[PDB]
Amino acid sequence: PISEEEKEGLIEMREEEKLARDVYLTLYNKWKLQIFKNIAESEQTHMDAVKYLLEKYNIPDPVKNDSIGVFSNPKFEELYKKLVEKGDKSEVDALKVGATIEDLDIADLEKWINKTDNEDIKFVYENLMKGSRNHMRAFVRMLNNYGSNYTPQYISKEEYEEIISSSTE
Amino acid sequence: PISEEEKEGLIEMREEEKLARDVYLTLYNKWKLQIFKNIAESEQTHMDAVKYLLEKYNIPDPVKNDSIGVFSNPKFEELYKKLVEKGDKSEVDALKVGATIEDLDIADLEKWINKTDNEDIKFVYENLMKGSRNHMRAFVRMLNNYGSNYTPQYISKEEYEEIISSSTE
Ligand SMILES: [Mn+2]
Ligand SMILES: [Mn+2]
Ligand SMILES: [Mn+2]
Ligand SMILES: [Mn+2]
Repeated sequence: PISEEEKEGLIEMREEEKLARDVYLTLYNKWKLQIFKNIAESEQTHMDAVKYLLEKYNIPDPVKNDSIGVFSNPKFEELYKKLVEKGDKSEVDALKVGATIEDLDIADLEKWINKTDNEDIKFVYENLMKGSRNHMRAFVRMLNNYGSNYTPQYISKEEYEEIISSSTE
Repeated sequence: PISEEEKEGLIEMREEEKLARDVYLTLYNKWKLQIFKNIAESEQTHMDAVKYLLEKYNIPDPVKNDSIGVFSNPKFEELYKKLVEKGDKSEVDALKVGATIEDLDIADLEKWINKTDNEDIKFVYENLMKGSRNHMRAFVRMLNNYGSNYTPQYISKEEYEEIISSSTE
């Protein structure tokens, strides 16, 4: 059976995937870099994956309004606003924000992964995490094309180096 | 030729139609009342009409990001946020917000209409205004079905009474 702590996790990650989807849709509409469109689609997939677990356990969905920018947990509302403002400044700032979101997601997925023994919850979280590593590699390579790079904020320097020095999974 | 004042008008109204489109899309996603979907479509039409004038005179479009909730003029950013927060409380509050937006739009269209002699600008503004009267009648009738009604905020009491006591145009 699912624990209250495990429920709290799925609730947070349901909106964390939405944060990434929403920022990326917003930055695509701004800068029309295909990367944002492509990855926003992948985030929609991830949102769906978490929703399927929510439904499986009949947990109330925090997403009561699918509209871009709308969140139940204000942690994500504040992150949405701060990150779109940053990302509006330049193509490089928007790509840095992509890398930032993925950085936070990988750190948060690690957090929740380490609090559960449920194999169906782990498979989804591991798959989400593999996705976020792929996204991080894609955003950084793009920052490289602009003559830029990324400094990690949430995961360790060492984890960041392992991600970017390997090819996409 | 177009005046700087006339340009300022089209710039404001381009984002004012977006405000209505965006709040209505957001409230539809919340409450799934068809009225919001239907009228949001009409606002997309109105947005397009203003854009066609912007392009005709090669005025820079204030809409640099079509994403819901994004505005160049912060008057509309603040209105977007305040109105979605209000509209999230209940179906009746959301319908009151529809009526409010239309109220403001009719008042603002009257303002700009009275500052121009350009027939192509007037035709569009008159057509927009006829649209907003239709929308206001639809939102109020819906509030009536909920046992509610609307108090005008921007247009006069007398103008509000003329609108709602006539049938849709
Ligand atoms: Mn994801
Ligand atoms: Mn991602
Ligand atoms: Mn309109
Ligand atoms: Mn309207």
